[PDB]
Amino acid sequence: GAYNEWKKALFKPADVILDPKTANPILLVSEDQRSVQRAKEPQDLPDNPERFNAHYCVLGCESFISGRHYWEVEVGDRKEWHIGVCSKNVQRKGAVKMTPENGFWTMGLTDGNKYRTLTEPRTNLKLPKPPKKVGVFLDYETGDISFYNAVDGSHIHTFLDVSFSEALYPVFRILTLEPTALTICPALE
Repeated sequence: GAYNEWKKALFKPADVILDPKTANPILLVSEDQRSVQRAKEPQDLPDNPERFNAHYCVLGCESFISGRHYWEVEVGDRKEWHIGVCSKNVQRKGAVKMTPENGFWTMGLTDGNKYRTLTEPRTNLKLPKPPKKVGVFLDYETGDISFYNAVDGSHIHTFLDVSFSEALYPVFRILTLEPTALTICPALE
């Protein structure tokens, strides 16, 4: 239907590779760099400038300054996750609040069934069908970051008409210990 036909007509499928150099030491990025899990305890890693040292986040390797791009994320039945995009120059050392003011445009799930945007004030999102796969859509020039249920195509949230002035990375955050990983669909190609 509309979602499938639209994504294919208009957005370039991004091949998102999770970047281990960015990941907080509490995260474990899979071998193929397509999945991330949250570990019990932090790994011993470099404190290189790219690495988030407080927020439990990882970025894709590739950033964008133009165009229409999408990727789909298999969240499955994981009870907590937040995903979206963030500016290249976000504060990576120390924990700043994850909001659009601070360069993050993200939504997600907390506490098993509370869907929300990471904004001030928060928008609580009523999803009586829980998504298992989420499509993330970037239109850099219009400034719209959209989230869809990637199975039934229903719209979840859009951040509308942002004037981006930095490169944008895919971002993924998982706070809790859960058996289901967060998985990037490759769609490639």
